[PDB]
Amino acid sequence: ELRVGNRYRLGRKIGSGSFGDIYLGTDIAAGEEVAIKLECVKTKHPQLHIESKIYKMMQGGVGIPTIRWCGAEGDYNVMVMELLGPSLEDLFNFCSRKFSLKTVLLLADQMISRIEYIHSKNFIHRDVKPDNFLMGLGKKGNLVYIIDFGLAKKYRDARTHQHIPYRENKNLTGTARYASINTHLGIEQSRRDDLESLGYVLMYFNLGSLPWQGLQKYERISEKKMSTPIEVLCKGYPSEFATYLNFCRSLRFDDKPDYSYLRQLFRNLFHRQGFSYDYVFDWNMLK
Ligand SMILES: Nc1nc(N)c2nc(-c3cccc(Cl)c3)c(N)nc2n1
Ligand SMILES: [Zn+2]
Repeated sequence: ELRVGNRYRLGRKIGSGSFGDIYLGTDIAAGEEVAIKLECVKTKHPQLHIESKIYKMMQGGVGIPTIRWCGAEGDYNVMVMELLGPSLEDLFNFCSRKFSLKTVLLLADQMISRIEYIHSKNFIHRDVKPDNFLMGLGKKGNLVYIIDFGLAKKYRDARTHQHIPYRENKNLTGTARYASINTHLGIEQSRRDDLESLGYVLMYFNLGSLPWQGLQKYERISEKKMSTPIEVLCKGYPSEFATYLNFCRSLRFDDKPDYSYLRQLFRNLFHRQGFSYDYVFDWNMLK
């Protein structure tokens, strides 16, 4: 019965982050559950405080989790955040690893907006993937949150807006399955690459699986990914998915994406399909 100082008592492991795991906590003062991350103070390169600072900078944005506390306690740096609902990977598995197009579109609208918002705060996420999007609880059950800023990087100076310099020979950060082509080529990640990754996430949700799943391991995914044309990958699915991916791959390193354009592609498709904008996801139809 490990206790994070007075305030919180730790519970089971619930998650796996880019640096360190996530535990269920109880706030003793509140009669309330929370999510807790721990870092040994002796860690060679501490990042827990650094990551909390990002969350705090972002606070108030739609779909950004709130940090309850960040501090040192005994031999650990601790981050406590508000508890959220399941990740989209978790939900994918409950929905037979296939989402309806309606669900995909409702998600793609929110997810594009979260990536826009982070970019508005001068950061890129760099690990866009299903596991890093979580649904809210209660009244926020309809809301998609983005999480985990452990691989996040500032892409421009906050005052001047000077963009980070172009570089090559970078080792890959984030999941290779959803990595952009340029990431596989060693190019420094920029705003383009968050969006491209999301496009593979979206097709992943459409397909159940990507062609580069389940095949030096890197060189293999990179090959298959570069060897599959977007036309091929998206075949049988509305052209918008391929238009999305093409647009992202066209963007130059420091280019600002047109987020509206990409949201509009999907809004218009949504309209042509006659779906209700009621935020009824596939998992809400489960019973
Ligand atoms: N159900 C739930 N709630 C959360 N709030 C949560 N949070 C994270 C996360 C990621 C990075 C940093 C921190 Cl503190 C938490 C995670 N991996 N899983 C989570 N699962
Ligand atoms: Zn701190």
